[PDB]
Amino acid sequence: KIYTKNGDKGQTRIIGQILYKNDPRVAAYGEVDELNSWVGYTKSLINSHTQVLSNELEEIQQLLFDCGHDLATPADDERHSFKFKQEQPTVWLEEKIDNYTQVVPAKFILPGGTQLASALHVARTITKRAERQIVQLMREEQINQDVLIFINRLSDYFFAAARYANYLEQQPDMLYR
Amino acid sequence: KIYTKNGDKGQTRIIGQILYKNDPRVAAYGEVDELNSWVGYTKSLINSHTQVLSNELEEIQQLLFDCGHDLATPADDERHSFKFKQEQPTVWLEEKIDNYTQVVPAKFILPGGTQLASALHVARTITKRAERQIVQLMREEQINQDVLIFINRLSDYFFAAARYANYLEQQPDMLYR
Amino acid sequence: KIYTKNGDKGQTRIIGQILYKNDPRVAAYGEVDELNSWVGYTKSLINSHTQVLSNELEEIQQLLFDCGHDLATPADDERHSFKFKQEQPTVWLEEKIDNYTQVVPAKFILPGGTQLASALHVARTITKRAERQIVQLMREEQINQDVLIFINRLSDYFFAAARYANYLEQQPDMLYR
Ligand SMILES: Nc1ncnc2c1ncn2[C@@H]1O[C@H](COP(=O)(O)OP(=O)(O)OP(=O)(O)O)[C@@H](O)[C@H]1O
Ligand SMILES: Nc1ncnc2c1ncn2[C@@H]1O[C@H](COP(=O)(O)OP(=O)(O)OP(=O)(O)O)[C@@H](O)[C@H]1O
Ligand SMILES: Nc1ncnc2c1ncn2[C@@H]1O[C@H](COP(=O)(O)OP(=O)(O)OP(=O)(O)O)[C@@H](O)[C@H]1O
Ligand SMILES: [Mg+2]
Ligand SMILES: [Mg+2]
Ligand SMILES: [Mg+2]
Ligand SMILES: [Mg+2]
Ligand SMILES: [Mg+2]
Ligand SMILES: [Mg+2]
Repeated sequence: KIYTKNGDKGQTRIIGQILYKNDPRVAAYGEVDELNSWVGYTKSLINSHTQVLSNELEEIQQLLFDCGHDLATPADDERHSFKFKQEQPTVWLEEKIDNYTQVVPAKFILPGGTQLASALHVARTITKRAERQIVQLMREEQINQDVLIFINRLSDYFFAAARYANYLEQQPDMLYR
Repeated sequence: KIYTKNGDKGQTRIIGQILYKNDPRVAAYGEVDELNSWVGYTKSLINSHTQVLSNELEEIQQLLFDCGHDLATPADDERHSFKFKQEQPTVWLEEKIDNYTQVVPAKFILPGGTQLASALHVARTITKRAERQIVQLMREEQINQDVLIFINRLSDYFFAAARYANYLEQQPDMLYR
Repeated sequence: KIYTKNGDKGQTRIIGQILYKNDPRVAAYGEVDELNSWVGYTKSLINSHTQVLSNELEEIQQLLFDCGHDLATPADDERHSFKFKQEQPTVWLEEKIDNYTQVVPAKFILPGGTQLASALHVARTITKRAERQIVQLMREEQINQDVLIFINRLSDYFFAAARYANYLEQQPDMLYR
């Protein structure tokens, strides 16, 4: 049974230590879970016009699992150790950003356009929400700061990705009048 | 007029007592509202392949209204009384979990796949978000603990439901590499 | 480069002043961003049956940019000044509410129905979430109270809009049994 009932009183285990479910840690690992499921949702909207975006989103979902793992791990835990390193993943998001920025037409942009592009804009803001929550934790506990670097860059990726999605289906970006 | 303007100063009534809208109670009843509307959204994605899931999601929406009612009710309120009982509803979610678990192929799963399945994964994480917020309240006030038992089981249902949705449209679950 | 890396340590600038990203202000401007991207998502679901709703949603996105601007502006800032006025925008939402209320069939309604209507119900609850967060800020800092009046009315609009969306595609509202 996937349901243990150990949580019915509002408490839960992390990597290693029973916390309340409103604990800033659980919230951080939790928002990254919501973001990941949203990314999965965004990916399912992919069609024949926007099919190139499929792999990288699948990749980001794997990266996000690692992020949630480390976030669920206390920094002083003797038995359990940070597994996420920001360098390769973040550099990789930076190339896609530069690539998508040069492709698209160079006022402030409002989030919307194609269904996929709008969903990419949604992921941009859910990324930020998870990030605020990761900073709330960082402020009370030691975290893998690598997670924070990557997440920060990730919302930028999403913006870049959104504009590109609009581009792939001949759709102008929504601009603030 | 559905707009009274009584709220324009950031205050609102609950069952019974004027609270601030950022009050942990309002937040709890509020996240359950967001979850319910998300469930409604998920249900609207149902097609001919996934049509069996329609009734139970509609049912969950009724269950969630009862949950939000009790959450909006102070435990010491003389005039107003808890209406949600977890036993029948939660047992019913447990049978669907066991049924969906035995049907599907038995690594950690990443949220995604069909549009409906991904949307079910989204509801799984929104359920948890509302749950964290229900624990935040539980920690300062007396709540219907029955609500918390059900909500906890509900995110488990959603996981089970998501895998099944992927199954109904011949789609393998996304797995952590 | 759209990525400055100035934020990788969890801090960010507002209008004018470096804050933490979990700062109640950033959260307020942030939830309004998420709501706006959600509105954009809702708009992308528009088809031939529901095409009249397109302009007003685009309009709301512009209104929401102004709201986030003012929310990101300290009230005592000498160089920077509130740009959102609730009167015209809010009156305009009130006419659409009265118009949509008279059109639709006059029990409590559960959020769901057509895909667009359900997505409008989602925006109704995301509006409220951003509103709770705007009250959390209002409680510690001076805000443009005009923003709060409009946002409050905006969730009411969304309810009205949702019922209308269901109406435009011959779909009965989901009712609490
Ligand atoms: N409401 C929540 N929000 C975010 N993360 C959670 C929440 N509840 C649990 N988790 C985390 O995700 C993991 C898997 O979730 P699970 O539902 O199994 O937790 P639980 O409530 O403790 O267990 P159970 O549902 O069996 O009682 C948990 O170990 C915990 O770290
Ligand atoms: N921002 C919010 N988030 C979550 N729940 C809310 C919020 N505002 C109100 N509610 C709850 O939902 C009920 C219905 O919402 P409603 O918008 O009518 O509240 P209000 O703001 O007090 O009224 P009005 O919009 O007429 O000024 C309220 O009685 C309150 O309990
Ligand atoms: N996590 C967040 N949630 C909500 N709002 C944010 C967040 N991070 C930044 N903002 C706001 O939106 C603006 C644009 O976002 P941006 O990502 O450029 O911020 P940053 O993290 O400071 O910069 P960078 O990503 O270049 O390091 C910022 O100036 C800030 O006011
Ligand atoms: Mg479980
Ligand atoms: Mg940033
Ligand atoms: Mg109202
Ligand atoms: Mg649980
Ligand atoms: Mg940036
Ligand atoms: Mg209101």
